[PDB]
Amino acid sequence: TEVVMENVTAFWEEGGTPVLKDINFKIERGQLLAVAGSTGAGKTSLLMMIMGELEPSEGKIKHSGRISFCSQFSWIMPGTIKENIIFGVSYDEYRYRSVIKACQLEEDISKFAEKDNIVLGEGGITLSGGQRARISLARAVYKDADLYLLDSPFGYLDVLTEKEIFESCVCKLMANKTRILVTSKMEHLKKADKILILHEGSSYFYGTFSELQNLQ
Ligand SMILES: Nc1ncnc2c1ncn2[C@H]1C[C@H](O)[C@@H](COP(=O)(O)OP(=O)(O)OP(=O)(O)O)O1
Ligand SMILES: [Mg+2]
Repeated sequence: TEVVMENVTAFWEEGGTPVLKDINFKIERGQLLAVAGSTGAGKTSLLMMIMGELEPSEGKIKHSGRISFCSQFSWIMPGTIKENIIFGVSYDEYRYRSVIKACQLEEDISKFAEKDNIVLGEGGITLSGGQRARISLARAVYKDADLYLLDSPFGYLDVLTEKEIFESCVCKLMANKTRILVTSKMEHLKKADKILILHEGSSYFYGTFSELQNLQ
């Protein structure tokens, strides 16, 4: 198993209400967990616990190895688009091209005379929200890691572009990788190995899409 939570309860503040309550799941190496639920349900907090920023008050957690985290808030640092995507990681042409293709950024980049050397975050180019999200996703996917934590990475994308990048990036390019994707979209839950739906800190549902089907 790559990630386990067993009976996990946690608090951001002593004597507050728990942000996560008796949470249980298991991800095997290479699987995809979809994490869903309304705003404030505790999804990002769950990722924060995996990254060691929040410790459990009850329960046990297992995870090992390097993490790559894609925030739900996309961000750019001053530098070229290539520098923003590799972001201090060693460069490989094939790997870089595979990521930007999977994130549909080849189309955007091809339109600039400077191509991958277009400068971001320095007042010149103003990127759309969807561009900034795809760049932030590409950065997280380019990093080599054992566990990918993708927190609602499809911000500002139309539903078809989201579907295409979910398939090309999360399902195909990252097929061998252990992935936790915070998402509410039906196809993402359907293709996930496991689904965890949170509501106000609690496990609303945990299982497979097919199991949820059989309750209807
Ligand atoms: N660093 C933090 N410190 C204190 N409280 C936090 C912190 N982060 C989140 N919270 C609080 C806010 C919320 O009351 C609760 C759950 O927040 P969070 O896990 O960010 O929800 P979420 O990620 O499911 O919502 P959203 O879909 O809007 O991103 O925890
Ligand atoms: Mg969040």
